[PDB]
Amino acid sequence: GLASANVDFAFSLYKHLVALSPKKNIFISPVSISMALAMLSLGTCGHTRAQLLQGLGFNLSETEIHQGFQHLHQLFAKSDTSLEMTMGNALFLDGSLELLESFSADIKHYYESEVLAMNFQDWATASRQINSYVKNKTQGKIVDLFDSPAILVLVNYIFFKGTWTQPFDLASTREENFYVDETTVVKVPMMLQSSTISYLHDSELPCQLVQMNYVGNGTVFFILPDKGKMNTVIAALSRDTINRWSAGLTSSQVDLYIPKVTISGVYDLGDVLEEMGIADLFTTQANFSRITQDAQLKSSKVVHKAVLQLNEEGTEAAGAMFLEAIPRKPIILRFNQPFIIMIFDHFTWSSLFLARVMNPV
Ligand SMILES: C[C@]12CCC(=O)C=C1CC[C@@H]1[C@@H]2[C@@H](O)C[C@@]2(C)[C@H]1CC[C@]2(O)C(=O)CO
Repeated sequence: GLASANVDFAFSLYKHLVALSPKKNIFISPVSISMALAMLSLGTCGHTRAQLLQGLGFNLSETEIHQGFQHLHQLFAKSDTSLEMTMGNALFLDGSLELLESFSADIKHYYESEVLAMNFQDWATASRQINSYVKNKTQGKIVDLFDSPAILVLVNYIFFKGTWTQPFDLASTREENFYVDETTVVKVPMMLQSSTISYLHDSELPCQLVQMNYVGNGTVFFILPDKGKMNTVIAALSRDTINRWSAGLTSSQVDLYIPKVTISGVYDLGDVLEEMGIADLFTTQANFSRITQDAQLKSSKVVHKAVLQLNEEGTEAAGAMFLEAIPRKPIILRFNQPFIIMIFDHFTWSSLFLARVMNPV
């Protein structure tokens, strides 16, 4: 099924990226990556198609996959007083190219994708056009997404605004030490609430964790590993671990200290995808025959960018992907050191956002 395959891709992508850049702040939107690459698969055939779908975790009909993302795209459109969420897709195309009927019909039906004309000869204008488009769609959260000129650009964006069901106490906020390294300490606004919170001191892993809900169906896990045990906890991240945590989490009195995190990241997913076995996309042997017949295309660059804001009232997260194609007693829990964030949807089981916070500033 889609829900199982998507979350397994989420953790594997996270793990591989963590290993590739071990000191960087990692904040990603796996569902964004899965939806963008699944939309791409509609334009692939042969060995490239099979390799992409298998890498995404799908047992190779294709219609089941795209109906699944159509389902997600619909449920992820919300605009209320305490909950706001949007998700979308777009295709930027040079005038020299024309999409095949079935491909453009499929991306518009299943992914509600806009197909927008573009002059790749003027890259300054082109990259300005795409950057502003993404900027507006994510409510100004994703700024300056754009690397090298390209005749086709595939885009996906996600914006999320959640409100804590248990908000942090504004008066309780103080500046605390956040210990980045053995030689690095930064000052950060540290939030505090003393509430009945779902808590688990893990006995099978060197970590302690809490679960908090947002107004609606959004939920978040904050995982604090024991000092120097970040990679032992990360390697264990799976469906079986999150299930056991969910079953283990018990209502407890917690003095919960989490910092006011404002982080961003830009990630070239080239090395990550090829580590996961998705390699044909980038080769001069790439099969992109269902996109267009006006040119044989390969992928030149795959980039993801995401931003995270945490405060006393809630969370504001946003993400964007682009693909360029060219011609072929209270328990004190203090998050004052590197920790893990997992934002999920209760309703669909979708991994919305994953984080490894090395430095909240
Ligand atoms: C593994 C699981 C069910 C099987 C599956 O294919 C996908 C997932 C990933 C997300 C998990 C989910 C369930 O376990 C319920 C979880 C933990 C959910 C995230 C939040 C959740 O809904 C709860 O926290 C339950 O209250």
